[PDB]
Amino acid sequence: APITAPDITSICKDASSGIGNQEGAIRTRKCCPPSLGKKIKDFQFPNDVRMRWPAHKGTKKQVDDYRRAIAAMRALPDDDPRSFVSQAKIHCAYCNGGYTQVDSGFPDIDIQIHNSWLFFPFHRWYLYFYERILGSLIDEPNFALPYWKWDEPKGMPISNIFLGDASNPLYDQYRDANHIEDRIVDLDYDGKDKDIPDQQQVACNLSTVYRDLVRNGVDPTSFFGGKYVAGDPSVGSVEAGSHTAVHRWVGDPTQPNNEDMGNFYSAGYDPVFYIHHANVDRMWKLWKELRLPGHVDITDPDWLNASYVFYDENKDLVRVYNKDCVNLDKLKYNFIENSKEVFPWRNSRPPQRRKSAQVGDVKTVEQTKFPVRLNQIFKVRVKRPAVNRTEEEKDQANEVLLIKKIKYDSGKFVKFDVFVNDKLKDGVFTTPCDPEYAGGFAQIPHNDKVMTSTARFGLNELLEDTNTEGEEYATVTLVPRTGCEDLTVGEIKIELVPIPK
Ligand SMILES: [Cu+2]
Ligand SMILES: [Cu+2]
Repeated sequence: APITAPDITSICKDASSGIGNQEGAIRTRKCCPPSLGKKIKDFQFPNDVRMRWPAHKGTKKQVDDYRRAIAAMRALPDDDPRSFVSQAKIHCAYCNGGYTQVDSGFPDIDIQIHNSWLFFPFHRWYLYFYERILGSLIDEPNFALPYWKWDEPKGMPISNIFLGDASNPLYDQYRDANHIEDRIVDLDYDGKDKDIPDQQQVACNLSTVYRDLVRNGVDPTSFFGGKYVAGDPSVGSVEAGSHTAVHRWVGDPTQPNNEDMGNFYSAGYDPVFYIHHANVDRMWKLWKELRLPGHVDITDPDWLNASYVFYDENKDLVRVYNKDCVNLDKLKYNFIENSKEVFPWRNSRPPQRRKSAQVGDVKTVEQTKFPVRLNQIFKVRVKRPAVNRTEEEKDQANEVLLIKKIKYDSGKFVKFDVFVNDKLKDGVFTTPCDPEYAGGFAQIPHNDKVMTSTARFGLNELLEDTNTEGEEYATVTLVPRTGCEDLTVGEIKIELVPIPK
């Protein structure tokens, strides 16, 4: 029973999900696509590779092509599926409950590609057509999108090509003014700017990438997201991590729903949105090229046969499947990489905690009455499935912390941090990217006419970094950051997950 997008031209409705303040909304909620009376045809692969370039190291030609392309797209009539507005509505229609699972036999259930394993493949198809449309608008058959390389220090700030004023096609007034001044991106943003040096921000941005691709991105479930079929799946490490941070970091916090980037329904109206996801799409490639155990593609038929519908460069309706976007070579595009051998985030594992900087009585899961609400710092000891595991055992299965049944009002942005075994003496110098930090759970608004979620955290490296591989219990600390005044956690447990081959 795979998720199947219906006739987006026939069955569609106004966006009513993920919008806290529907009144005084800067962008439209009528995200339905144009009706050209088109028949949905099956997808077919292209022929001869599009090289996507770093937005911060683009040449005059590369930048001019992109600017001229967006300008051409902005020039098209709104009724055109290939227009700037129509393309932005695509994200709104799929992320803010524009369609339903009517094709699966459930017209009362909305389709939501986010917070599931449909996250990566959908946005890949989204960019694929969005990329080919722009290329056709400027008569560039080998046109390629840039990508925001925020995993590299010099590429972390927003590229100046997007800055300027309305004369620039890549400009968007609806961005955070405090963040467009050549300032470094915060890949662990929680709604409030941190008072740290630029050196520290870059160092911890690299750590965030390492945390999302290695520490937490241990298996297909933890990386892509939870299983989602027709009829509260886990959110991926990338999706609920660096990805969400950038959206809230760029979005203008003065606007009602943090438009444009700060919300799904309006994100498409900012040109940087597609360039951000261009690098999120690249995380998928890097995640595999690491060639670490567990870093494999999805093989579940329920995922492979899942499909969406898009307008292509020829205004034709095309149905694409997830099974046909695992190989970039077949889609005929890739990313221009640096000559340097390794990636600066490749070894950005948090430093080992000194025992001399560490020092007790905390309730366990049995002694605690669930569900608990995260209106303050919450601590609890969780029984581990094993202790003193050998290098062979830790290389065969991941010890994963599971925070399940996360209930909360998804009318606004929510985030809380997760610390494990934080027994630091009270005179120690702390940093954002400390070893105790397991990561966080962040969610862009996606409410429906209180949402429930689940998080996953790897402990293989963390327990070693905190000198607690021999301890029977692990002290888990949940720290609310924003929108947790009503958040509720239903279950907490640690389990050994075998690494798939
Ligand atoms: Cu999206
Ligand atoms: Cu996004």
